[PDB]
Amino acid sequence: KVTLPDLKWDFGALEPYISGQINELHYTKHHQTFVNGFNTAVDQFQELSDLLAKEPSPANARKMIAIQQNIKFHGGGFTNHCLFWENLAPESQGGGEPPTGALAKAIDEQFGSLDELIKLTNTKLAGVQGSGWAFIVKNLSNGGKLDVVQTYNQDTVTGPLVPLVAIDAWEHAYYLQYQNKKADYFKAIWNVVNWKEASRRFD
Amino acid sequence: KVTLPDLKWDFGALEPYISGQINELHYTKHHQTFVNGFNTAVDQFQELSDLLAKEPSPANARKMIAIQQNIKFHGGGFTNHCLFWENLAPESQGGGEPPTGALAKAIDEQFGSLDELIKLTNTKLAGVQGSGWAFIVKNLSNGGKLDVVQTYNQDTVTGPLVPLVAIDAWEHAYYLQYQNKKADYFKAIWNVVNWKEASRRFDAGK
Amino acid sequence: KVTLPDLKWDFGALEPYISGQINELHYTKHHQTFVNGFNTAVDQFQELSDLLAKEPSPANARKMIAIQQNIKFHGGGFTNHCLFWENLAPESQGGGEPPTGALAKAIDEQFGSLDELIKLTNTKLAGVQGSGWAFIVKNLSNGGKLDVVQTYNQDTVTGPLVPLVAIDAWEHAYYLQYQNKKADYFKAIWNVVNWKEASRRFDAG
Amino acid sequence: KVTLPDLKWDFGALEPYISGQINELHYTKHHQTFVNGFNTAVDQFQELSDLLAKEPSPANARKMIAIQQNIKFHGGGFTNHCLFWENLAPESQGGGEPPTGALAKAIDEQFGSLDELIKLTNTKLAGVQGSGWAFIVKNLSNGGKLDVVQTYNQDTVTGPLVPLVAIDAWEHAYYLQYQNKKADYFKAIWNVVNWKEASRRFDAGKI
Ligand SMILES: [Mn+2]
Ligand SMILES: [Mn+2]
Ligand SMILES: [Mn+2]
Ligand SMILES: [Mn+2]
Repeated sequence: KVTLPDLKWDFGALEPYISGQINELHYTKHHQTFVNGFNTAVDQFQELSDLLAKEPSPANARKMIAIQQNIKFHGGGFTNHCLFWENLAPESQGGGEPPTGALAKAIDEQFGSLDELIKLTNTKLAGVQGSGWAFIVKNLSNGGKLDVVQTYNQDTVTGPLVPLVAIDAWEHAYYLQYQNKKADYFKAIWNVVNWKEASRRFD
Repeated sequence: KVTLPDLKWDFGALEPYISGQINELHYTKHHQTFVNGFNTAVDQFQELSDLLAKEPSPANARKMIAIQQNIKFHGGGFTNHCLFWENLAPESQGGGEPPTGALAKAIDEQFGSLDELIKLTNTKLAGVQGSGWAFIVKNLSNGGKLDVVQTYNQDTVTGPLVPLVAIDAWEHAYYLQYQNKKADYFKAIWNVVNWKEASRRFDAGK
Repeated sequence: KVTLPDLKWDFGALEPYISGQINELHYTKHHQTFVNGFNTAVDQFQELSDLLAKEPSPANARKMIAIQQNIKFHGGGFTNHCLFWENLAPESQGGGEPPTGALAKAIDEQFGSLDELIKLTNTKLAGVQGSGWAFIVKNLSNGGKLDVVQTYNQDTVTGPLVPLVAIDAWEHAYYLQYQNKKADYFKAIWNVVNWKEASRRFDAG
Repeated sequence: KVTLPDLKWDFGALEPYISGQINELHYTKHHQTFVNGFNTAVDQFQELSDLLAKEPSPANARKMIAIQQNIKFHGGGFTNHCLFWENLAPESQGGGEPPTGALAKAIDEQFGSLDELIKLTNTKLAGVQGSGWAFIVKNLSNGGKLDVVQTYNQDTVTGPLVPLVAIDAWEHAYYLQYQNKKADYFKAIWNVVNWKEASRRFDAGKI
């Protein structure tokens, strides 16, 4: 049974970049809905699993196939929002302060500067043509190299792709404050990105 | 724990339309690989389910998201092939004979002939731009109306769409015999399609 | 060069079901963005097509492939929003009024009633796990039968699937008013659905 | 108008790793079908582009949307197979020989050896659940780093992802010889992979 994570900060602590009103809806409604949905999907799985254990028919297997989609969507929503709240911080807690050490060295070697990496990430975020996410990741299969990937809907990065920074590009992440001006939101969010958490995930 | 279904015919019973060589590989290698993969994926999800119970973190949830792709692909392969073997028959068991009853009535009402429906399905099969399936389905949500749908890979039709005829368009279903001439296989398979089974599925709504 | 269509009503004409603030953004910002994007994508096709004619290399073919996504997305945005505005109307213009004729008869035959069809469509809209659309369509390949289909992003219905009603399930279509309660928006929109335009599409299809 | 490229080797030159029967069908039937399809899709799109120029309706835009799927699939099939033939060579033409220069340096930096890069690529290939490809790529957006990506069907790597080695995982690429034993084919193909072409692509930063 999963639960909404505690937040490290108050709803309004990321203003003016992300409003408190968005945070409260995003956290208490959207995220909570993925929590509930994920729990329901795993219960339904459990039941189907027992059922198939005693009656391993094609019909029952098809029934499981049906639930897989909800496990993926709600699991993805749950995990992605947990990641998101953890890589956000108010400036008083280090939000927007550039990373140090190994991550900073890697960013410098690959992208030239933090500014370049961020510019690339915002171009990726703008390029999500639908609902989705952008992730700065460490690829453990190619020598631990940084990349920026896009996912759609609540798809997430798994296995050898370690998420370092997750940025939400669903319209509900910004619409009440920015409406259609999503570029302004993509630009503004970096002032409250927690690069300390990014460095921790990198380690 | 699922297993390969019993076949209603021997591997060579669909000759010359589908070779015995193909049927033997298709059943004993491909379908068996789906059976194994589905069993493994389901077991792994049980394991991760307990792990998530003990420690309901985003990391463990992430792992479950990883396993669902395998449950979907292998589950889909298992179930789709089961449907497939059940809607094929040799001519001695009614393969290639036209459907009966309400299904035939539906086909006449919607397509005007069985030939129109088969032509539509073959066009759908040719249109699968990859590995996939075509299904003739009964749509339970729109008053039980017949339609033809494509899926890719091992995706299947679920919910309100009841598969009546599954046709496999993965290359392994025909390559040894027809090679690149997939149109010839799509054309030839209708001689061994079991419309008796299709009628049954139509009438049952499952 | 495609352009925004003229709306048959002012932005605030669908209240209280759809805010005028929403319609104004949805039309002037979002849809316009699809118009501009589609024009850009078609011109880029022209350019790459000449490029490919002069040098039909794998590299240039690879560029062609690259533009296809924008063609699909912006083309879809343009088309879908045109359909959308055309099947909405204020109640004063017959919004929410039930369909007549052949469409009405087919609906009764297939779904039992207009209410059952609307419920099915709302279930499909709720089922869009992401941004997307639902369409009520006439299927020309199976004898002209009605169906409800979902699409994601700006994917649309083509070929034998004639769109009769399109409903937008992207958050920008409802968020400023309904926020997370998308089900309330899905339920409310039918009060301004133009079923006469649906009937005309059905007969012409 | 695209055309079937010239091969740099005879159909039976990659035996016993890939049969002559396979290469002949793969080239003269499958790839040719992509050539024909891509030319036809491009023609049809030009036609609809003209019609749209005179009649900019949502209906015509819907027809355009329908065509672009064919442009994607056939364009992909065409490009992916051109890549494929160019990164294959018989052993006497240097197939199976390790890459040199900048590519070799990058490979040893990120993977330690060609060994592990090939192992990674084989796991990716086995992981294609349907028809598709694996590509060893140079990512131009992250400082030029190597990676291995999967695509399904005739999807291809575009933009910052530059294909260095393309391996075909469609069943027609191996079934006549290996049937269901796809891992045997993925293992065997490396004996006739042309790393000199891969190095040329890495150095050039494009195909
Ligand atoms: Mn969100
Ligand atoms: Mn099969
Ligand atoms: Mn919209
Ligand atoms: Mn191929």
